Amino acid sequence: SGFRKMAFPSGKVEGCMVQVTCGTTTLNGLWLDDVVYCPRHVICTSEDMLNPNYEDLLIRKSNHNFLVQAGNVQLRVIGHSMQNCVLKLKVDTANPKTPKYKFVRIQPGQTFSVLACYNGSPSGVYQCAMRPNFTIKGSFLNGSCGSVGFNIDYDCVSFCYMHHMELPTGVHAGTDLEGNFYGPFVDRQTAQAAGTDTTITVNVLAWLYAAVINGDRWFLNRFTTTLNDFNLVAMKYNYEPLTQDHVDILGPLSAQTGIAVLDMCASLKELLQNGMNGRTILGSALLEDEFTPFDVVRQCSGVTFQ
Amino acid sequence: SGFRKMAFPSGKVEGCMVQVTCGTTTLNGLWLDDVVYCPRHVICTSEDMLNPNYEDLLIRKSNHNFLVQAGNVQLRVIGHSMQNCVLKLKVDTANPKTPKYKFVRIQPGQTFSVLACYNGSPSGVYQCAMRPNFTIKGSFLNGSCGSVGFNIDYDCVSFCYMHHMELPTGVHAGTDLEGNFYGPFVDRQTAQAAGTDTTITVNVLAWLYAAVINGDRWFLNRFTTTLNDFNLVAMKYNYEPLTQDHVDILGPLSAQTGIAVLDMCASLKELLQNGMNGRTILGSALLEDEFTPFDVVRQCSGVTFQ
Ligand SMILES: *[C@@](O)(c1nc2ccccc2s1)[C@H](C[C@@H]1CCCNC1=O)NC(=O)[C@@H]1Cc2ccccc2CN1C(=O)[C@@H](NC(=O)C(F)(F)F)C(C)(C)C
Ligand SMILES: *[C@@](O)(c1nc2ccccc2s1)[C@H](C[C@@H]1CCCNC1=O)NC(=O)[C@@H]1Cc2ccccc2CN1C(=O)[C@@H](NC(=O)C(F)(F)F)C(C)(C)C
Ligand code: NA
Ligand code: NA
Repeated sequence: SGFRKMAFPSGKVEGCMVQVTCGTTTLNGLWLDDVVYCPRHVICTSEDMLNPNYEDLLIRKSNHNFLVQAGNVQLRVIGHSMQNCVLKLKVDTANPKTPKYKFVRIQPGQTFSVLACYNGSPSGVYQCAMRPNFTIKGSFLNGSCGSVGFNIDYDCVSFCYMHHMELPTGVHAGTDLEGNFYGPFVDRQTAQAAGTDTTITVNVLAWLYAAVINGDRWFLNRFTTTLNDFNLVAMKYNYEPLTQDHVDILGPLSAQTGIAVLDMCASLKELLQNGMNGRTILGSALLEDEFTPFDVVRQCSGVTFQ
Repeated sequence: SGFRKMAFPSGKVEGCMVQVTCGTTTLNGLWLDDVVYCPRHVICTSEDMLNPNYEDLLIRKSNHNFLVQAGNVQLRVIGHSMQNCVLKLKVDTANPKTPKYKFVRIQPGQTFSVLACYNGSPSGVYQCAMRPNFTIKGSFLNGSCGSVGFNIDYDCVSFCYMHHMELPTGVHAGTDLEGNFYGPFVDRQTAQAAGTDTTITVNVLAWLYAAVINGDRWFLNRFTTTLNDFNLVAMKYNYEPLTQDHVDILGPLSAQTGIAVLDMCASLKELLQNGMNGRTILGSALLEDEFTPFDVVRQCSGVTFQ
């Protein structure tokens, strides 16, 4: 029993973190085989953040201008190139701790773990969702750039996020590991703002199923609803539409609890219209939307990773 | 900016997890140097859980009756002994991944990370507090016994918890790594219940400081209070007394924000008496008490570990 915001074990990623220094800027890089990946604005200086000419800044750098340290060992840079908003620094040593890995571009609504790092050293790990507005609600300080997000499946680390920017509402923006930003954001000091966010309905339903699995059932009512009638209510409360694909993805949780998805939707409708009236669900007084159906299954069935 | 329930990087502990099988029971063990630590009820059978005679059960086991596997490699057991509620299995191979480590008995109110494991394989990591009633609000399924809790300081892993039991309210009980239970609990199938819990006041204050650091300030009022008058209110709402030691431990956060502890206490008093009136603090509609002052400092200052 119990339900926690649980992150993936971080050890496979810890062995890949390095620090990259160029001039006065230091941030984190990801060392896989003989390549270090890091945000390209490691080459920027303070006066020139409004609209950096990255190609012009980089042509004045040579391999020796990049100082890469894995723990206390310097890694010699023997080549460099820019791909979208990342630098690829080729180094003279392949990381002996390189896990089996993939680069993935995740979809809004999916979750991942973040290994927050400073000066190439891990600080902590936590779980995040890719929000519908392509931001993440992270915990990042100065120096955290280049920290990565990831999922683990069996033995394979799927890297999905590299940290670049903090936006005005205290939320965060970054790229996939090919250096393409999630969302409309850019690596310049400009006016950029998160679009209006929405609530991830399929995840709220997954979490209500987690609550039932854990014995927290007070919110189940005797009614049902159609998908269309449910979505008219979801729309009013700034929830995203629920699709038939979402209903089918919730099938395993529906089968485990014996509660049809549309019956759970009827219970969620009443929570949206009436509130919780001072009660909690899984210890929260709000509806939680950063657990996917797969997250709930993993945590309520004990999925491990080699 | 941002504030998340952040766990320690788990890699140093991952390398220590093994599975222990005795008869039909399988659980997790902790492999440090040439010793594997695990809960002693790995030697129990289903019919004999009401009141096991552990000494009598163990005298009928030999080294070969314990099957210890580190990944896919069997570790030969060459000695065994019982210490309180744990078994120490001496093995023929010292763990080459043994970190610098300590065993610590933590105090109520302090936090730690849990590496939840099944069949010796890590599943996820999350942060827990030792509750005043000596339970933890974990997320544990069948097979999780022997999973450990820990803190990391610089390079040293301080192990503080090994998982044994689930109590009726869906909360958890376990031991330090010397096998002494936290709280009055025992490893038998009996009537045991968590005592009434209380809220960890110094942690709530730490979290209110985290909120201010992050720009969430609406709850700050213009008043102050004495320590005694504050504690009369805390008592009514089932908060633990705030001590002068607690006030001093909050000193760094008070200095960083410029808000005297007793002034923050005045703001907390008003939140207890009036509620939040529909507002959130750091994204929560409840007051959070599982961040210590040190946790807040770590997360809002970027402490890393080698
Ligand atoms: C990350 O650690 C980096 N810092 C630097 C410093 C100098 C050069 C390159 C880099 S990367 C840091 C992480 C931030 C820091 C604030 C606290 N929380 C975080 O997540 N990124 C950072 O400061 C980026 C880097 C960058 C790159 C190119 C142009 C401008 C900037 C500034 N920047 C921002 O995040 C800024 N936000 C925006 O401009 C906005 F997204 F449009 F809002 C800001 C510094 C937070 C205002
Ligand atoms: C842990 O994984 C173990 N399972 C077994 C099974 C056979 C032998 C030894 C062990 S250790 C398991 C973790 C639990 C399981 C339920 C779901 N969540 C968890 O955290 N521990 C476990 O089942 C313990 C082990 C034990 C040891 C000696 C006597 C009796 C038991 C049963 N037990 C309990 O946790 C039980 N709780 C209590 O008896 C109570 F604490 F008094 F409430 C119960 C099985 C949850 C009812
Ligand atoms: Na219903
Ligand atoms: Na005040």
